Amino acid sequence: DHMQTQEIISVTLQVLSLLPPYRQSISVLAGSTVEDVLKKAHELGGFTYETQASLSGPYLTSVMGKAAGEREFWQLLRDPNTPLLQGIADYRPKDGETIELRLVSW
Ligand code: B12
Ligand SMILES: C#Cc1ccc(F)cc1F
Ligand SMILES: [Ca+2]
Repeated sequence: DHMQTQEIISVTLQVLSLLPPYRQSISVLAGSTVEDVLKKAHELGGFTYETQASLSGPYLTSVMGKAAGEREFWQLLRDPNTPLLQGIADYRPKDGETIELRLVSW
C-alpha cells in the first residue's frame, strides 16, 4: 500500500567526524541532488551546513558548525566508503543510498 514508484525517495545522511555524530533518514523528491538532501535536513531541524559559490558550482565549506580549515575538506561519500565523483549540486543519490560528509585532512 506504500508508495513504491519512487516519486519520494529516502537518503540517509551521516556525519561521523563530529561528536555528537549525526545520522538521519532524509526523504526528498526523486532526482534530488546531495545539496537538496542537505537543504531538507536543515529544514527538518537539527542539521546545518554552509557552502561557497564557485565557477565549478557550490563547494561545501562547513557542516554542523565545523568549517574546514587549512588543508582540510569535507569529503562526500556514498556506500560503501566510496568518495563521490561529483559535487553536491550534481550528484543525485539513489533511493536508499547513504551519503556521508567526512572531514579529511591532507
Ligand atoms: C585538487 C582537487 C581537489 C582538492 C582542492 C584543494 C586545493 N587545490 O586547494 C580537494 C581535495 C579539496 C578537492 C575536493 C573535492 N573535489 Co576535487 N579536484 C581537485 C583537482 C584534482 C585539481 C583542481 C586544481 O587544482 N585545479 C587547478 C586550479 C588552478 O584551478 P581552480 O579552478 O582554482 O581549482 C579549484 C577547484 O577545482 C576547487 N575544487 C576542487 N574540487 C572541487 C569540487 C567541487 C564540486 C567544486 C565546486 C570545487 C572544487 O579547488 C581548486 C583549488 O581552489 C580537480 C581535477 C581538475 N579538474 O583539475 C578536482 C575535481 C574538481 N574535484 C572533484 C570532486 C568531485 C571533488 C569532491 C566532491 C570529492 C569528494 N567526494 O568529496 C570534493 C569537494 C566536496 C566539497 N567539499 O564540496 C571533481 C569535480 C567534478 C564535478 N564538478 O562535479 C574533479 C573535477 C575531479 C573529478 N573529475 O572527479 N578537490
Ligand atoms: C578531487 C579530487 C580527487 C581526489 C582523489 C582522486 F584520486 C582524484 C580526484 F580527482
Ligand atoms: Ca505498500
